Amino acid sequence: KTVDSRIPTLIRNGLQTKKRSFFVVVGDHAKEAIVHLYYIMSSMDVRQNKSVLWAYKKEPFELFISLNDIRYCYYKETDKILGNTYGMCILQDFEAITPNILARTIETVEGGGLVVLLLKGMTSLKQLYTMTMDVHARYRTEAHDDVIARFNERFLLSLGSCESCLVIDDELNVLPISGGKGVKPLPPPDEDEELSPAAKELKKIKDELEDTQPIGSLIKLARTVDQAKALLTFVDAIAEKTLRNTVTLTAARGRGKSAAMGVAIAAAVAYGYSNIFITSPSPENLKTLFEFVFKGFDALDYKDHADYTIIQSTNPEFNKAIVRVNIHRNHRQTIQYIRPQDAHVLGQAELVVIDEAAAIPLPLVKKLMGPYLVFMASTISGYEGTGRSLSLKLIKQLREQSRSLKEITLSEPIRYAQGDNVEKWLNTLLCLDPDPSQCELLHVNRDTLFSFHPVSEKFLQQMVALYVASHYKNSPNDLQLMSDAPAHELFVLTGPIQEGRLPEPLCVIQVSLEGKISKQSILKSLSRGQQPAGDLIPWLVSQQFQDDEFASLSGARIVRIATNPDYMSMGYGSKALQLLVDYYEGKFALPPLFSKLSERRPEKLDYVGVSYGLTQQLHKFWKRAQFVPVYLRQTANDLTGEHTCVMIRPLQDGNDPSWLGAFAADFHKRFLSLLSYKFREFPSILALTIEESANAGAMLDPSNAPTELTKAELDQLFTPFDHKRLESYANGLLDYHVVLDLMPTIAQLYFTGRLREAVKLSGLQQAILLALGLQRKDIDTLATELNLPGSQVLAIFMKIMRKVTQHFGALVSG
Amino acid sequence: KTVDSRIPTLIRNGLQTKKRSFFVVVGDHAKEAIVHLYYIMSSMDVRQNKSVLWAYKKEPFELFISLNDIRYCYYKETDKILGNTYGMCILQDFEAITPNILARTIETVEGGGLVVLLLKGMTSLKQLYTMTMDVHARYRTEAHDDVIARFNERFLLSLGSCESCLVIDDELNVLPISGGKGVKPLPPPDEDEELSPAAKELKKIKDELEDTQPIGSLIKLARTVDQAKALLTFVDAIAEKTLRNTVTLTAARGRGKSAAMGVAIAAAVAYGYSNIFITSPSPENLKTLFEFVFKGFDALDYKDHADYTIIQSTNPEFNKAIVRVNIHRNHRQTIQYIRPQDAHVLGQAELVVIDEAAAIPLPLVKKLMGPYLVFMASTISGYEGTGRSLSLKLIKQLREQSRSLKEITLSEPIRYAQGDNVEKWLNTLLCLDPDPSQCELLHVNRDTLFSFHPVSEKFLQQMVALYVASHYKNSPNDLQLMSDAPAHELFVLTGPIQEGRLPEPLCVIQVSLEGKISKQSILKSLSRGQQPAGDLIPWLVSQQFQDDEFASLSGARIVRIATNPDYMSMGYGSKALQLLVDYYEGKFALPPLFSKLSERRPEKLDYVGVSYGLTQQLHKFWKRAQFVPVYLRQTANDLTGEHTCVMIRPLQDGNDPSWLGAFAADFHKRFLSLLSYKFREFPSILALTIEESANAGAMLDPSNAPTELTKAELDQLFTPFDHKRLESYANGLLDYHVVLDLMPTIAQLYFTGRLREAVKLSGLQQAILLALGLQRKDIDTLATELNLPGSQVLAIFMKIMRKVTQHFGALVSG
Ligand SMILES: CC(C)(COP(=O)(O)OP(=O)(O)OC[C@H]1O[C@@H](n2cnc3c(N)ncnc32)[C@@H](O)[C@@H]1OP(=O)(O)O)[C@@H](O)C(=O)NCCC(=O)NCCSCC(=O)Nc1ccn([C@@H]2O[C@H](CO)[C@H](O)[C@@H]2O)c(=O)n1
Ligand SMILES: CC(C)(COP(=O)(O)OP(=O)(O)OC[C@H]1O[C@@H](n2cnc3c(N)ncnc32)[C@@H](O)[C@@H]1OP(=O)(O)O)[C@@H](O)C(=O)NCCC(=O)NCCSCC(=O)Nc1ccn([C@@H]2O[C@H](CO)[C@H](O)[C@@H]2O)c(=O)n1
Ligand SMILES: Nc1ncnc2c1ncn2[C@@H]1O[C@H](COP(=O)(O)OP(=O)(O)O)[C@@H](O)[C@H]1O
Ligand SMILES: Nc1ncnc2c1ncn2[C@@H]1O[C@H](COP(=O)(O)OP(=O)(O)O)[C@@H](O)[C@H]1O
Ligand SMILES: [Mg+2]
Ligand SMILES: [Mg+2]
Repeated sequence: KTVDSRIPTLIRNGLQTKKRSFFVVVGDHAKEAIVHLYYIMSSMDVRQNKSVLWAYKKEPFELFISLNDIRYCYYKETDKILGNTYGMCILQDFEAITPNILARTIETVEGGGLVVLLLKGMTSLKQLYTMTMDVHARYRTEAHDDVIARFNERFLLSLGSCESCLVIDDELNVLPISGGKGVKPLPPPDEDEELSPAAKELKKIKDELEDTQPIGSLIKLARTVDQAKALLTFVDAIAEKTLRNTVTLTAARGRGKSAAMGVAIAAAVAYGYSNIFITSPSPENLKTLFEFVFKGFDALDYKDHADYTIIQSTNPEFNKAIVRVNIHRNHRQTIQYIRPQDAHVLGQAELVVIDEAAAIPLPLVKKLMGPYLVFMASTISGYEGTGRSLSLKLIKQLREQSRSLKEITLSEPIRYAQGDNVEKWLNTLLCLDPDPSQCELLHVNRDTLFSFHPVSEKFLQQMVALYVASHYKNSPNDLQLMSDAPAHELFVLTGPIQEGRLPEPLCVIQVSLEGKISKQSILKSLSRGQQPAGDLIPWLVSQQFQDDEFASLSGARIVRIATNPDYMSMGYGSKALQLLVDYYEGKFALPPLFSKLSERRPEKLDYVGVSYGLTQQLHKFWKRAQFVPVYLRQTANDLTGEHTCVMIRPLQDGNDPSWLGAFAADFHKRFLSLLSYKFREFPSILALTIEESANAGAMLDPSNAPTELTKAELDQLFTPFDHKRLESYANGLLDYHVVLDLMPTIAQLYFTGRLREAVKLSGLQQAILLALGLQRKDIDTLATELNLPGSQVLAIFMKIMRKVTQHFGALVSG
Repeated sequence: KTVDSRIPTLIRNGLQTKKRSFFVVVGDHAKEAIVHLYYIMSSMDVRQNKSVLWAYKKEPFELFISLNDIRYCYYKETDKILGNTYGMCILQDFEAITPNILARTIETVEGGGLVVLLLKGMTSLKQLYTMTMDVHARYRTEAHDDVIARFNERFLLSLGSCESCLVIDDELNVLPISGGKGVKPLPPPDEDEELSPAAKELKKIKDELEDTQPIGSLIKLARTVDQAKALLTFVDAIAEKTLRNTVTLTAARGRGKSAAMGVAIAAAVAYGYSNIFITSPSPENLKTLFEFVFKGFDALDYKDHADYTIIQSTNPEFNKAIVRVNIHRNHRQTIQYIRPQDAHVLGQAELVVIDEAAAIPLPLVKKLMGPYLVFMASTISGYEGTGRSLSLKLIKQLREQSRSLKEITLSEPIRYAQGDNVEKWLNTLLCLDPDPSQCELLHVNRDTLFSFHPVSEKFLQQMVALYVASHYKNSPNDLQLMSDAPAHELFVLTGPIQEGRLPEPLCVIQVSLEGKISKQSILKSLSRGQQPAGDLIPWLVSQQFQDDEFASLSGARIVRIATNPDYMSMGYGSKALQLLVDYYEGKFALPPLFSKLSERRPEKLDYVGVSYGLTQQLHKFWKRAQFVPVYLRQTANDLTGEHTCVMIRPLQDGNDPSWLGAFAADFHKRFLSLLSYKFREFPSILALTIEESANAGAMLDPSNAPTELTKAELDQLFTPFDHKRLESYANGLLDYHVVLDLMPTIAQLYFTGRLREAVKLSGLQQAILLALGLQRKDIDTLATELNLPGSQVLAIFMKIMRKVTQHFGALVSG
């Protein structure tokens, strides 16, 4: 009955220092352990006894659940507990706790609380090393069905590296694996006269401005010194009543940026501001901002339903998303929430607050800048953070624009004390925090990369920090995908290195093997709507082209490829791609972490393919490596604003590249017609490059060569009066509005190869002809895009039409 | 040397009563007459000696011009003197004074002034009856070259009907033609104690609110009692601080609506309003509104460059047009000018002022209404007024919408006393102020219609009041065009009437004869860019179709046709049109004003044509009368927002209607391709009706009948994989985004007649197919236009594609 003395000792130390505690329970009676832990935690303190959070998948204790406020949440509903604070968190089903769930469920516990994780009944702790998960179902494919678990090995291996983690059994017995069995009791403090220096500084900052309003009443809301300084900077910018200011605030997750900006909004309202606009990537990012706006209003003695009213958008799915707040104390004032694409409504703005400015595409932010006062906040680390390259681009653009720019930072968290052990363990576990010709490609073994060896861990952090430097929002589920995928392989590009020194990864490539689908399943899928969706390239070309022979081949999909942000644009990605291609072409004739390519026999593959969001810079890189386009989605992505593009390369050695020419020619014929449906927005050059690349890739089939245009076929397209109209226009005797129904036919004649060899056009003429004929654009829209006067775009368009007319006349007369 | 006593008597009476005087000078030394008149006018009064305005075309007096402020203006620059006030106006060149110039140059003279008109040296006053004008050059054509002047006859005949008009010679001698030779001197008044009742009422209204602010200081700006009441209503609406009000103000031209609204804007600014928006058809309508806004600011003790700043749009042509005003007294306030199509920026508005609301198309006004406070002003009579039908529609819609609506009116002018004689004469001269089967068409003689006989004048006013009832802005130049055109004819539709009673005009038709152009001139024009532009239908079809045989025919153009607004939609316009057509088909086997059709032999004409702005209601009326479309402009009209459409009917009796089938078929082939260029905006039904009408009119040529589609031609359009994709979509195994490049081909196949007889489609299916295939519209845009859910529009579109697929399969297999 005597409880081990280390449990209350650790709980008391956490309560004294205001830091969390981690407990892992193994057995079939975890209810008693949780009850005992809660009793021990509650019997020591009274200021920290908040609600208890419980998270699960689908499914004394009886008295315990009937005495405390328990919020029950599903693993899929964890987005609803955002912004709360709990005194205890419980996770029940170990089988389905993805890293995304784990990051969210733990950050909502204040200092001094308990984090309890429940494990199913076991006899030995080694059965988790390969236990099946609820996510492995999506991993399995027809070709590959055996999946080896590696995340759960690292999860138990990392428990011994935490100094605040205790692992106990049903009978409350400490286990050797626990990394906090050496904790000694802390000396009892005396705070009767002793006070922390930070507390004294905070009290002094609050007191020196008590006699001033409204800042004196508002400053009583801050909890950290950095929060107080950020509020001081915001209020100093606001009260200056000059709209030539900009403040950018960057910090980790949980430092207090949203609350600070919310209180600054109330200060701005109290200072006489009328037009206030708030933008964010998602309306779920403003939940605490709009709470602290109302907290500031309450601290300013405003009354509800008499001084302000709240307008809430009930109709869409986000019912709780506030959209508008009206204030009628002295004169009418409003606070409006808009989308980042609605920059045309900011003509009369006075204050625009951009929450999560790093996760917004840069041109949208560039268009949201005006001649007024701007507040920006961004996340640089922690869960859902932004890659360093995007942040560097954002701050570089802001510095280029400058108007006064002031940058501030926050360090100390709010819910728990700085230097918390559980936060450090979580950041570690999820990784949340030479001449090119001389480089060499290597294969990284995944059995030892996830073995928690110090060298392997040091390399894994470097690779993950490499491949997430361009994400808009860091996601820790890709770590589990990389670890537990059955067919994924990792390749790293290193320079010349010596023995005993780990090479620094210049580039990293992740590849997946796809293909080899039985024709019975392809026929079943092509005759119905169901699709396993295990693969991406086999299952898309078959549906788009209604073909049954492509999905039976073998190929590789490049899931991810990323180089060092400091080493970009110097030739390493191309070298790594070429080396991988040569490896798969048979050009090279505790296991060690690094294996040379010459020591392993490659696979026999027919093609290699990639899927990415279309951009000119990325398309040029992929086209230089001999990739040809096959697909281009019509609906743009909401998170970025780009269309998915698929490219395939026929890398097979000594085989006929004819099955790909048909696909390329079909795509080329579809793109010309589809330029009017949702591809009207594309810049002319971007569509021109895709058309040129598809036409060049369609030449892999010699039967796809174009044929000339004869007089007999021409007479079936243009009547003699059409010829007369074209001739009159070419001589300058007609307006260009008259000969405008003939543009699609001439464009289709030129861009399909019939007229290509007869008349030659430059790049600018090709772009103008493509736009006018296939995208149906106006002359004034063309003038803006090309940065040329409108009266000059027509001058070069009359030269396209007086070269075609001569050929038509020679063909008809001859 | 002794001046006639009637001149100073009339001048003194005008000065006493505050009314203008009209003088006409004939001779070669009008300088001395003008000098004497100015001296006589100035020697009596001192409070009215303002600047002298001089208007001319191209080209003691020496001392006279060097002592007074004279503003010299050109006849083409009369738009620059808008809003001013002068004490004397002079018109020099009688040869080019169009009615539009005459209306503008006279309204800017305050009461008590002089209006002097100069006439060239003459021996008899009868030479003006047929004197050539500077406008007659545009009237002459190749076919008709003799023009008879009639406006100058009426101008001299109406001078004798004015009681304030004197006609004098070089030696200052009164002429019998003068209509004010019987004026007797007025008794000398005594205003030492006597005051006008209106002046007493105005003083009382000003005084009873002196102690209140800011209305007490602002009310000192009004000049009439009606202006004061309008300002009181505006300020009462503003100070209520409830945004559920609307005030509509209607009056003649010169009553004080713009100034009243300008002062109300200053009151709103002083009452704490932040967002204020001003819209108008043209930025030249706000010249006095923005002047009185600044006058109110000055009366409110605001200081320039310290309390407000003015932002002016220098870059466009309208440099003087103010676009934005910023106020920073207590908190930032602004006043913005927007275009009527910019209703999307009014999300945060508090006061929207719509000047000249009748001249704006009704849907724009309907979209400018919001949940805020609206001020409207409109012109109902006088120069540049709006027809009564448009105003009735506007007020009926406003009453339907209602929110509180309050309507006010102004009667008494500002610059001159009410009951002015010159204003009455100007309004008179320029006309600024049964079963259908039993009706009969008549021809109106223009030699007696403009002879100033009382009966002829009474009928002319009734006709002009008929044909201007739908104009957005009344223009008095059309009166001169109707009077002096060499080939124009007027027809009126009257019911059964008795002798001695003038019939009431139910409908009026104006026709012009066009055609008969020598082929030499047509060849010269078609081989260059120059065009006489005398005709409209011959000179447009020849250029659009590059044809040389149409312009040599003979035809009639219906310039105007309008019925009684109270008798609309009851069958009179159709009856008049049919009777005119039968008259021109040879179906009928001081001169009197009315001539029966049976008494005159018609002309031999091949076609009849009309040009109008496209609308569904007008297109249906014209199509019912067997008219076929030939042209449709691509650029919309700025004043209305509609595209010009041309329709022609082959009315010739017993001739081949084959020259028109070619034009109709060419237009039908151009419209299908041009639906993507600027006709994407058209509603589906409106384009469908035009396509159906053009296809039906193209059948006048039997060689234009369509042919069936054969398997050989089908195999040259769709590959077997395209057939497989279409079949898969028809069975519900594909997304509609996949088979979307095939839509233009199917639409062109169906709407050109190849597939029309094989597969039958209803009206809704035809509209959806036309939109999706030829206009490239989205599904969500289609759902809004058709007032149907988006998920139901697709359900009926999958029925179009499973009828075409079966025919294609039968054609291929068979
Ligand atoms: C290209 C690169 C790897 C090596 O390039 P290098 O450094 O090695 O440059 P190199 O010397 O070889 O040649 C010089 C030439 O490269 C060009 N170039 C030069 N600098 C840049 C630059 N900074 N950026 C771009 N191109 C550049 C060119 O400008 C220059 O032309 P030029 O000189 O010859 O003038 C390296 O740039 C890089 O990190 N690129 C970005 C990271 C990445 O992974 N790229 C490969 C992507 S595919 C797998 C993949 O992930 N697909 C996706 C993507 C999104 N999504 C969804 O979208 C959402 C998120 O978005 C959502 O989350 C979801 O994810 C998805 O589902 N699947
Ligand atoms: C149609 C009408 C005469 C006789 O029609 P009826 O009274 O007779 O009606 P009816 O019994 O015969 O048959 C019933 C059928 O008529 C229809 N219908 C019934 N009510 C209405 C209605 N209220 N309006 C419309 N259609 C209606 C239908 O709805 C119904 O179909 P439904 O039942 O069988 O259901 C008589 O409506 C009317 O005033 N329409 C307007 C005045 C006018 O002149 N119209 C002829 C125009 S061409 C010459 C001309 O001027 N061209 C231009 C025009 C503009 N511009 C430039 O644009 C600027 C200005 O905009 C710029 O200033 C410049 O001017 C230009 O340069 N040259
Ligand atoms: N001044 C404050 N007073 C009380 N609670 C606060 C204060 N500032 C932050 N918090 C709490 O701490 C959390 C901070 O999260 P937040 O600062 O919104 O994240 P981010 O760093 O992304 O802005 C909030 O959930 C809020 O409940
Ligand atoms: N209260 C006033 N004080 C002085 N002048 C005025 C006043 N109201 C109007 N006016 C003069 O009379 C003219 C009235 O024209 P306006 O009222 O703008 O025409 P509308 O009737 O179309 O609004 C203006 O040119 C202005 O100079
Ligand atoms: Mg935030
Ligand atoms: Mg006006």
